[PDB]
This record gives sequence, structure tokens and C-alpha cells, in this order.
Amino acid sequence: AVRVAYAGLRRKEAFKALAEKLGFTPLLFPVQATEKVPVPEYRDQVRALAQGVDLFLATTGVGVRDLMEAGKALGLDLEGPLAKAFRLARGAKAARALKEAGLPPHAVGDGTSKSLLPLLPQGRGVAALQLYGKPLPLLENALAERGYRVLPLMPYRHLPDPEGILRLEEALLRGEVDALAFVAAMQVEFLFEGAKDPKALREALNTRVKALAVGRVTADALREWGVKPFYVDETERLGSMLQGFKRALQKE
Repeated sequence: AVRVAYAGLRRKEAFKALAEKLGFTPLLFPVQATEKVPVPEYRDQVRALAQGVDLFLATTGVGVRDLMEAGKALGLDLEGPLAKAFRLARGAKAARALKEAGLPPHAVGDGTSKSLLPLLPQGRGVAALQLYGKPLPLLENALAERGYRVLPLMPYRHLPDPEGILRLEEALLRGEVDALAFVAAMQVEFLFEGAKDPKALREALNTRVKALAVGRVTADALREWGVKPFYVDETERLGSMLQGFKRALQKE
């Protein structure tokens, strides 16, 4: 049976069930560690937001939801100041969470920091930036250039799982795995940044292990590291990505 590894974390259980039903041997090799940040750890930043900001930049849907809950837990009104700020969403997920919160974004990117550059206004003051654990220097440096002071708001953190990355690297180089699926660009970055031998990892994912990407942003992450994904899903259901891959595999 074709061996398909999964680099995701939150849906590993559904991946396994689906892969098994489709005749694949599933292997779960998460590359990230994620945790909710305790509200008091960043109460200082929420309180600043509550003082009012000129711009609010959301990167994820979960981030927007966690932030509004942090406001309720601290007894702070965030809806008022957020309503007056110019609001930007990096992608569709952050945009929908803002819309659900009754604070629809004024502009939305395509899921990447680069798409937000032409949407960042020249202005002045304070720009609250909702993050999720990984640095976003292109965006953070752009906001400074546009003249804003950045107010970081990190409701939860996604971090690499160093041991998990080294275990997945070993598996890939062992010739154990036929394909590896990534569901987020950060998982591609986590693997390549954490690999002991990234060059040998690129060769592996280009010559013997087929890289599968769920979403164009995850696909472009692989391309940025010199790997052309074998299959790129654009629906975001795993059952669809797996079958799409099944078909493409045979079509060789």
C-alpha cells in the first residue's frame, strides 16, 4: 500500500481514517506544537487595543475569535475601538471571523503577507497586529515604514515541534514514506527550518517522496524551498486531497 505521512496536527485522526479507507497506510508526523496563550500573559496588549488603534490587521480566524474572547475575559470593550479602526484581513478565514464579529474587514488579502502590502495605508499611529506564534517580519517592517507603531496581539502560538520534525526527516530519508501532506504553509517552513539536512530533504521531496499541499499558500511555501508539490488541493477537505492524489498517482 502507498504510505502517506501527514504533517498536520488538528485533523490527524480524520486523516488516518480517510487514508485507511482509501487503501493508503497513514503515518502521523506532526511538525508543530500549538497552545492557547493565557489571557493574563497578554492582558497588557489587549488593554492597549482597548485604548483605540488606527489599524487592526488580522491573520487568522482562530486568532480573531480568541482575541474577542480575551476582551470578554478581561472585561474590556474591543468592539468599539475595532469598529473605528481600519481593518485588514490577511485571508478568507480572518475575514470571515471579523465578519462574524460584526466587524467586516475593509480589505482582504490572498492569505499571504505580500498581498497585504498594497493594502497597507500611509498613515500614522498605532497598528494592532494579531499573530499566531511565527514572526511576520515582511508585514511587521512594512507597518513601520507606513508610519505605524506595531501593537502585537498573540492569543495562541503555533511553534515547531523540533523532535517531531527530526523524526519526520528521518522517516523521509529512510524511504519509508511515499508521500507527505502539508495543510499549512507554516508546517512546510517548520520542517525545512528544523531539518538537520535541508538539502537532502529537498532532494527527497523532489525525487522520491511526493509532496502534497492543501491550499495554494502551502503549495507556494514548498516552492519557496525548492520543492514542487506533486499535487495541490484547493478544496481544504482531506478526503478530496487524498482522492485527488490517488488519481494523479495512477495517471503516471
